[PDB]
Amino acid sequence: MIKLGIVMDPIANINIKKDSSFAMLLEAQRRGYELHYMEMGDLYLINGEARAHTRTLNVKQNYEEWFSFVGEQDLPLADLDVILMRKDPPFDTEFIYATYILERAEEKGTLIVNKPQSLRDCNEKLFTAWFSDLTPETLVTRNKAQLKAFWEKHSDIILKPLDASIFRVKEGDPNLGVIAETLTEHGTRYCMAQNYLPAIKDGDKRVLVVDGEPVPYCLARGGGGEPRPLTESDWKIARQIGPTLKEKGLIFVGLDIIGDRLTEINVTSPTCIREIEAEFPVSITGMLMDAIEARLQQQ
Repeated sequence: MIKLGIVMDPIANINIKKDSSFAMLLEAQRRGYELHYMEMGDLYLINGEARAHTRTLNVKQNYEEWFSFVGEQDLPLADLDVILMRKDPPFDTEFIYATYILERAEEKGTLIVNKPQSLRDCNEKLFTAWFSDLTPETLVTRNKAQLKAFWEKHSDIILKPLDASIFRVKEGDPNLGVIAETLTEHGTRYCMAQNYLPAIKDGDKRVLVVDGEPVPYCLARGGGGEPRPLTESDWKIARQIGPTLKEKGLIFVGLDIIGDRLTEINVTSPTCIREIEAEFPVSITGMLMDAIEARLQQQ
């Protein structure tokens, strides 16, 4: 049938209660796919060939034993029909080099759920530089003198590292200096600066997109988790980003919407699946897998 691999962080350590990857696995299993489990380190490249040491995976909703290995083989990634890259950030050289490996398989027919080139191209933070009109005032620099001006120009702003650890730098803030100095490491690393949107008060909204189609229910993070229907402005945004997602082969994405402003695009390991699923008649995992099987046919 379909032989789907997954590349992820130790299954031994996920929490099956909130883990979105695991939600996928349950769904593919239910559909009668054969599952192959890999880790960064199982990925190898021998003379131009992507190969891996996989384990055959059986997952089950069981807190005492959610997974089990039922086989193990070394093979060509090109044997798998689809591989889900579900590695948690940060985006390091290690992730980038892995995308080169996943990409050799792809050239030999495997489908990579998020396309490898696409993962290099779309920084989680910097992709938003291509969606100017939908995001907040954003500055990306190494110069303290620029952060400071930005701050003078906006009074209240968000400071963050490109690779949460967000600094809210308000009027009266005695520390911009040290922050700049800290985040850019004495001006040798780039850092992002952004004006603050008090709208996060109303919650930090996480919206999912499956092959360009926004899931109609989102997750707000404004004190606790609270799913809800997409606002008229959620459609609007997702609606505008969507086409680019589909064509860049970014088949499963998370959007971080703060108010009516797009703050970030999660292309690596977007989550929040189980949260919405509990509360609404929606199978996000089923959409995804629907999207996979169909891509699988076209190509």
